[PDB]
Amino acid sequence: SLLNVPAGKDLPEDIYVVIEIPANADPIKYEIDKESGALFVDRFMSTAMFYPCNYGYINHTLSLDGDPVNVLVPTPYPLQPGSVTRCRPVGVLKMTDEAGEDAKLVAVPHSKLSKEYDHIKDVNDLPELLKAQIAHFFEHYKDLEKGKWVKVEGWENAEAAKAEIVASFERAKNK
Amino acid sequence: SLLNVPAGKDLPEDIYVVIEIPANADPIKYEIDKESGALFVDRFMSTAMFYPCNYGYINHTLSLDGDPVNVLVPTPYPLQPGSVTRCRPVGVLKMTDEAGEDAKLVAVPHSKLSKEYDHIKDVNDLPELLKAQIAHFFEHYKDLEKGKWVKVEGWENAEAAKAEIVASFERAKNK
Amino acid sequence: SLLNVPAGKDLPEDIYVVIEIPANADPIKYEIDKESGALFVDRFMSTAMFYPCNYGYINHTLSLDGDPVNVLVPTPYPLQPGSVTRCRPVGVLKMTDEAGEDAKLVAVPHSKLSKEYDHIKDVNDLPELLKAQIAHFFEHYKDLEKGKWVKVEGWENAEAAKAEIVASFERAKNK
Amino acid sequence: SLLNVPAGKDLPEDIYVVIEIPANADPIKYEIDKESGALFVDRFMSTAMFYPCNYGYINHTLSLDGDPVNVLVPTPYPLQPGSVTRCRPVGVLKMTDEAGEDAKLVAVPHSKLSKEYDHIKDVNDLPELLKAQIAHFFEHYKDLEKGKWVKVEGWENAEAAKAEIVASFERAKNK
Amino acid sequence: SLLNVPAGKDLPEDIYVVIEIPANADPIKYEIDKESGALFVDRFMSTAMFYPCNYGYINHTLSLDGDPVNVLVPTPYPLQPGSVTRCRPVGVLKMTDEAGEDAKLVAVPHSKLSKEYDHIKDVNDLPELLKAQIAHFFEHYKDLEKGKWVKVEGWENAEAAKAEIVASFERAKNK
Amino acid sequence: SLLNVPAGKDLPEDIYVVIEIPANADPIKYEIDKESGALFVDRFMSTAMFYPCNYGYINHTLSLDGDPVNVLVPTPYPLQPGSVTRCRPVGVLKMTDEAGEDAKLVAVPHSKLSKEYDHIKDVNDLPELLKAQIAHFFEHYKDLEKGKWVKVEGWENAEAAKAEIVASFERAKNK
Repeated sequence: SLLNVPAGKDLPEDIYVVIEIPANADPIKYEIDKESGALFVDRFMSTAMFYPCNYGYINHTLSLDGDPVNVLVPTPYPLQPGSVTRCRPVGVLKMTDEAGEDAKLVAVPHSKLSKEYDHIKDVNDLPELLKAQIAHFFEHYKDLEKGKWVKVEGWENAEAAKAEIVASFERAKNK
Repeated sequence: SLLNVPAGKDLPEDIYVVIEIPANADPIKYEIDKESGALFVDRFMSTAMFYPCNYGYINHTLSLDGDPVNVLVPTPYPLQPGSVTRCRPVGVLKMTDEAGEDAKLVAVPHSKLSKEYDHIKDVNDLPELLKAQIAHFFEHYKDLEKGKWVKVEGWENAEAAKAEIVASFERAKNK
Repeated sequence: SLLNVPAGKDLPEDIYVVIEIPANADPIKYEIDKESGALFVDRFMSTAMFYPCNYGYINHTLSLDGDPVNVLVPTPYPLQPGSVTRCRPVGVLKMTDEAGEDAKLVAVPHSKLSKEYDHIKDVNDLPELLKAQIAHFFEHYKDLEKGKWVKVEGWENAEAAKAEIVASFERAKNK
Repeated sequence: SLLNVPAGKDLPEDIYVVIEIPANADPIKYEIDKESGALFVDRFMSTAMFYPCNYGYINHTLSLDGDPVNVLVPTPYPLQPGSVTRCRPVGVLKMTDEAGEDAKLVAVPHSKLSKEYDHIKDVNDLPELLKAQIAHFFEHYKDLEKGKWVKVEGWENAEAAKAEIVASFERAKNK
Repeated sequence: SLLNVPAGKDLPEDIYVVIEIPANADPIKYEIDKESGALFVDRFMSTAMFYPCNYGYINHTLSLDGDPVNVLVPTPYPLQPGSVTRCRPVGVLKMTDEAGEDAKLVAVPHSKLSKEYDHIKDVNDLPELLKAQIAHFFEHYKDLEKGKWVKVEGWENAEAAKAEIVASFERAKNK
Repeated sequence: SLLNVPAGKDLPEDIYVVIEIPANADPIKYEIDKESGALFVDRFMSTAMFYPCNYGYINHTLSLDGDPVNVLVPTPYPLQPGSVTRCRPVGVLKMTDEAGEDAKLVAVPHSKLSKEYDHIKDVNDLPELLKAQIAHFFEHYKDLEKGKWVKVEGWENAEAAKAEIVASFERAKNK
């Protein structure tokens, strides 16, 4: 029951990300349906691009855009869809699309799971190649879709990311 | 909760297919257990064949054969097991086995998901190679199983497929 | 709902194993969270090893170590995570770690699913190469993890395995 | 070896394409070394894109960019690197990169290999999606490479492609 | 290159098999070009079947079908195309196709490579499943190919296989 | 062919590595046959381990173990067997096996191929995890092979690696 997974052990620095799409996956956009807790296909992108890292959501959050908060999680190996990963937020990729807000958080595995990300404390600590690859992916994977687009704005720090988690958690908690 | 996924947005022309087996999967027959909503292994086929396309079921349907209605869904890339795909029915592959009825519906992704199947309105619009590959797969994947077989009868149109969806939906709705 | 899957059709000789990790998977240790029925990432191992066979648990069991009873299931092809496989227990791999008991049961697909394991009645019937590969995997996959280790003790017969299933089933049934 | 392979059975209508990169390969750009007849790694691209179809060359040809003529070949399943495919040229994607000419022809498997492309006689017969995908891939796969770029001029017909095969074949012979 | 490889260390008991197609490969039939020593795509099969084991040839041999002797080789993991495996012939699958003779020998890896097949001394020692799978694959992989067919006469012993290796080896030498 | 490839552009700082085994490959140990220039299967390991990175050799070299110098090369994506990668040697893993010398150098892709390793100038610059993973893999992949063993003496610097490239290059020339 994905629907009974906690938002985190100690929000907002210690969170749980439920994986929707694994790293290196084909360009099929999936989305969690909170009514059923089932993953629905959104769209089969026409571009020849693959997901640069894992993509999931924080359960029990309500982003202003209506969906839970989405998170990009880089890992040693691709994660199983539906698995829950303990992470630590490090930044946010600010973007917009024809529909409005589309920011995505970036988080790294918690030290209990792996020791290789212990030194990534903020968005500026992530490899420059990884950040460029992620931003490029989002800017272009919808290129061949008519009436759809994505404008990538920039990166924001961990503090920005944490503000968003606590705000979205409360936005569903008290509502 | 696969069990809370609707049968469709607008039956029978607009349905939801819950994927059980992805396209190109190894010859392991899986089946949904409606008691638990969990996928159980049915049999490991001994033939060297792979699934020609995705295989799923329409939730909230009761085929006369006892199970939900099964659907074959061809896609640009293989779908994740347990994901829900919005489709449009285009035909049916009539078959029987030692146990009785074994017809399988064929449906294509809804236009909202992809624009490449918009021109496939009926079973006769599907590529002739695809239809031959699907029929051949079902006729032969159980070849090396003792006391089991499949006799493929032929293809029926979208109207036949739609009659089956509404009949099976009601057969579980009012029962 | 993995949580509603029966422990077995006829315990302890006829059981159901819910798959957590498929055969040949990368070294990411997953674990079932019985609160949510969701799979959580435990650890990303640093070794260059892969799972020699499928790894799952028997639902409705309570091993003394706190978790459900874990089972290793060898199959013709890798199983889908979350799928339920009907098996017959044939032995147990006795092991310990820094945390205590860590025995893992070994079971083969039930004859209804496949006929290739019908002649494996006990732990001594399994291929000698398979047993060595499994024991070696467990002895070494945690090698590069600080403060963690596994000491593989030896193999025990089907009778030992069956005693453990009935004991663990009752340990959760009457508690 | 791969240097004893003809440019074709009957240039320019009947050609042989030696595969260098399989369809769906990761973004590692390879280049044939004319002297060794060995495949050299040229560059690891930083974008998250995969090769939209098989990429190869016509042996015994020398295009303006100094390498043999390169050909993109669509197939049902990805081809093995180094295998030779009998094809029919159907068009060319005109482009220039930071170094000069960079045209890629497009050829389909010969009818003896598969009837599936028998109808593709010219550039306008190819699927619009595939053409969009190929152009988009070449337009952007080098986006994150400093100093590297690709200007896409557009598609040209079978006749333009056949003229390049003839000119390039003679350019390698009359040398 | 691959043309400087011996037919074997000690024909016909000790042979070398150059791999053309890996175990589990898609249904693309390849054929070695004797003059180039290059692998040519021969046909894309339309059936949904995969190669049951590694498929190769004995260099410096010429069977009746005009190609070198072909050998099927079972292994723990699929082999790389072009690699040379030291084997022991254990049998032959007698067949004829639309063109004439079409026998395939079966060889197991030599004891220096793996002890796992040391007990397989003859055709009757091979697993019944594997033999069933191989025959079924050759009986049906060309089912959807117009004008193409395969008549399977049956299995023959190691002696029959060794006689073909000797005759084919001499047929290429005394030419 | 692969025998017409230079040992390097400027030994020992600028070398070419011909790939034999891709990163993440199954435990099948291959060995280059100097006379054929063909890859021979040497042994199927029984341990459940995968190659931690690409494994190759420097053409026109002859190390003490009788084979050309072997090199481990880390890359963003696994390389194709037989492709040639321009590298920079950065260290050597000193080891001995049951037969004698068994050192493996470590080289990183040249800056023309990727900027990603430009900072790796010496052995101590490589990630500690990767080095741990490589040593652990060589220490244990032959554990289940009777009579086979590997003693790992430790890492050595770029200078030690360059001295071996020079000595091995001359040992093959002055022969």
